[PDB]
Amino acid sequence: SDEEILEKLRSIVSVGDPKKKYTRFEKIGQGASGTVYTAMDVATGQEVAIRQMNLQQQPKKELIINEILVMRENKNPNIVNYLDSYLVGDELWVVMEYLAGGSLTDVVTETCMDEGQIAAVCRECLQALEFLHSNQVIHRDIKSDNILLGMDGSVKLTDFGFCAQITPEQSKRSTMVGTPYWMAPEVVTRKAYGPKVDIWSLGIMAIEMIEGEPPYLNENPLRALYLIATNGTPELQNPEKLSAIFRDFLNRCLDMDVEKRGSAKELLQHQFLKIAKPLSSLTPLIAAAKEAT
Repeated sequence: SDEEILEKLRSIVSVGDPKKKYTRFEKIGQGASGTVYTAMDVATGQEVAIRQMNLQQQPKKELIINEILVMRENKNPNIVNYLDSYLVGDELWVVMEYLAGGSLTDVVTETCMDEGQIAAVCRECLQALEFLHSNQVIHRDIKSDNILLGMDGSVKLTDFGFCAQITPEQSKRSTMVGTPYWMAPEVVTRKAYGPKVDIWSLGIMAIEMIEGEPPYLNENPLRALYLIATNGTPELQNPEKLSAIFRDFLNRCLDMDVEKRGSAKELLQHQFLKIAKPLSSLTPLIAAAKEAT
């Protein structure tokens, strides 16, 4: 009930209006997710990203509550920090840290990453995934768009608007919520999938870093899903150009047999990650992609 949902949010949020705690607001995005502003914590100085939503015009408010509760209880260096929330009437404000380096999508579409840089990003993403999976959380919408970058090269996962919490019981999910092109075959074929759907998505993200886009991007989303389910593991355009260890890493992320696919815990030990360059090696690419926009 809209009423109960408001009381629930009321219990979660900090009290009052945010207009005192933040200053130089600047409007960025303005989709259906709400209006997003950059702003400055007046008390810490930290630049933040604030999403403002009008509840009565927000469809699935349970997902928003789930997102806040999950973020609040699963803080991690490789997850964009959830800072606070406020409710003013039917207006809900969610405050996140702001990363000035844009997203991984900007980097893979505007620059050419080398294997050392790719290994670094893959490692940081696997750190977030191992942590989440160890805490029974499946992100379910892993893709470059949801990987934000700091100017120093920090790599953080965001958007828990589609995550799932599992248990011994209800250890598997069925709900098709992720973005088509990055979805694991088992999500579309068969039912009941587990945490490894995020591992498959990470492999597709690695293809993005190599080729600039996930396989089948050119296709209608409806057709990509059928292809993903009927073609299985994607084929690289120029596999010979990659090192044997990177090809092995991709093969482990994109195996069809879920049992055979690597878990986050297993892949964190992969030798491909050991060739990672320092995270600051990403700064030049992030700068180039930001100006190119």
